[PDB]
Amino acid sequence: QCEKRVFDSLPSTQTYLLEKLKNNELKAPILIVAKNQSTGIGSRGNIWEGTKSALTFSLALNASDLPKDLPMQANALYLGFLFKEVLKELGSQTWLKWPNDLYLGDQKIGGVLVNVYKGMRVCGIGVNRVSKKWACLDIGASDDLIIEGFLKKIEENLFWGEVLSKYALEFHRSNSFSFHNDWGELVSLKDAELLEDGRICIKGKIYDR
Ligand SMILES: Nc1ncnc2c1ncn2[C@@H]1O[C@H](CO[P@@](=O)(OC(=O)CCCC[C@@H]2SC[C@@H]3N[C@@H](O)N[C@@H]32)OP(=O)(O)OP(=O)(O)O)[C@@H](O)[C@H]1O
Repeated sequence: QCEKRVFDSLPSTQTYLLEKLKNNELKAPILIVAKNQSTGIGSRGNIWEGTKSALTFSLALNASDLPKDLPMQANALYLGFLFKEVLKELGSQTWLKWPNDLYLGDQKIGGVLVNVYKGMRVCGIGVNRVSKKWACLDIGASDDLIIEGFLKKIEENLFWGEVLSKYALEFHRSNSFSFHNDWGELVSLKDAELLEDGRICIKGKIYDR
């Protein structure tokens, strides 16, 4: 498998990895783990807060490492769904709320973030393990076990077509919830319908993230 670097603390594994690729100091595939993040990044430049114990890493892939039929807009959905299936095989009840959120019950415990740079895809995943502020993962699997499973699910190289069909079975759970559009405004998923490229339509309007 691919090299892993583990830091006790970084501002952000995503920022670290992106800047190393931009400077041509690393090459995909490579995996970057921070035991603690001090300036984690969510979606839309929101903060992803560090908990007492959290799983936070970023994984750089080459396009060739992903299905040929995977649209760029579906990156977070595809990698997020595989991560969730890794969690489910380890006994977790975690589910994927559209577009890229890891939920337990009806509370967010983690999220997926994909940045694209020169055809390389930088997948950043955070999941709370221990915290008094936020909900946490419902299993005890080591971080190494979760990440190894993740690398293997990616390695199975399933068509995007297959993965979305699995997710389409559970999209409906998202209908009770909402997401933030590009301008930060809450939008209900009640009437949202899934599209074959991972986007949704709500009464004739298409959304992505
Ligand atoms: N610890 C916490 N637990 C629960 N909730 C928390 C929280 N900290 C803040 N919150 C609240 O969660 C909202 C903001 O999260 P978010 O913008 O993005 C994401 O999930 C992407 C996460 C990817 C991080 C990984 S870590 C390893 C890489 N390096 C790093 O730098 N990036 C990646 O999603 P969102 O809330 O806007 O919801 P919708 O998708 O439904 O619109 C907001 O509420 C906030 O208070």
